[PDB]
Amino acid sequence: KDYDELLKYYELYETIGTGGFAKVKLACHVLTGEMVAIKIMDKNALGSDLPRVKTEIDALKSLRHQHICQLYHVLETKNKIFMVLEYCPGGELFDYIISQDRLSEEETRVVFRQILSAVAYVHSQGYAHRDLKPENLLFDENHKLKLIDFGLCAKCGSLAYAAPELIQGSEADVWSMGILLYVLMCGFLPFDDDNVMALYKKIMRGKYEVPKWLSPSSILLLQQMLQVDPKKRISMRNLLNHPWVMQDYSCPVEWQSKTPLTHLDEDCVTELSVHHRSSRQTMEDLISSWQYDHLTATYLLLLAKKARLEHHH
Ligand SMILES: CC(=O)c1cnc2ccc(-c3cc(Cl)c(O)c(Cl)c3)nc2c1N[C@H]1CC[C@H](CN(C)C)CC1
Repeated sequence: KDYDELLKYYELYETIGTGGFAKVKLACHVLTGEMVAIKIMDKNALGSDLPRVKTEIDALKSLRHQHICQLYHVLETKNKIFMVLEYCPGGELFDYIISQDRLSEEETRVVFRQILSAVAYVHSQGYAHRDLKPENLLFDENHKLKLIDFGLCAKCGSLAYAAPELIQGSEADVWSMGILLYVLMCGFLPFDDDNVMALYKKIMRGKYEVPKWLSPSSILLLQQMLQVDPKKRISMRNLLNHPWVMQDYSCPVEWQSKTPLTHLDEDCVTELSVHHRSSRQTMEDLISSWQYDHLTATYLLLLAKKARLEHHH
């Protein structure tokens, strides 16, 4: 059905979630045996939103990072688009916050530093996410955060998280992270309403309830981030070494990628070459074209698998 080219490389399991655009399916890469998440999108249903998909894809191909969900493979058929992705079995941050009611300040800070690491890195590559919220943050197996959903990425998004300058890009991501921070620590939104007009007025007004359990430090950070005028809003630079962010850390936030593809792994390349019937030298030329085809998927999946084993050795 144009699924059958995909079934060459993967065997599909159950649907794990949906979004406006896409169905997400658990899958297994047959050759490596690695679990993956596959994002299936119908081009005909996408309709006039198709360019956002091509923005999403080009962005994910340019980002490689510990807190950004890795893309392994992009397949296009007549009707569908498939994105093969890192499987994050922990689910959304949103569900976690709800299971705890709210997070302790100390725990908020662990989460927040990983968000900041990912977000500062996204910016260092010239993007703005524009849809930061805890539905778009996932825990992988190690309980580490991965940022997802780059469809509104720019080189928009939910209203409750949207910056006032945007409802009428670096500064805007700071506003949304400000909203995130409120939710982690409080368990509800600073601006909420059943009426969008009422909600809009609350956002522009910029006044929210400050609960008793918050620290003065965190309160101040909130007001620095939740400045309505982007000019007065705190910059990313200063967020990265902010005193609250560093409380009880000798390490300010390391946003740089710990996972560049500096050079090719011998074990992985060797393994690839045997299956592919080519020498390691030939295979090294092939991999470096980086087409996010099946060769790319298999190399990256093999690398992901090696890294996992090496952590228990
Ligand atoms: C539920 C689960 O356990 C799980 C496990 N592993 C994953 C691995 C990658 C992606 C993924 C999803 C989207 Cl929509 C992306 O754009 C990207 Cl880049 C990755 N999602 C999941 C994943 N996501 C589900 C499916 C629905 C999606 C929901 N809304 C868009 C809010 C997010 C939650």
